[PDB]
Amino acid sequence: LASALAQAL
Repeated sequence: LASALAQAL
């Protein structure tokens, strides 16, 4: 999940 969100950056 962290990666799924972190893509924003």
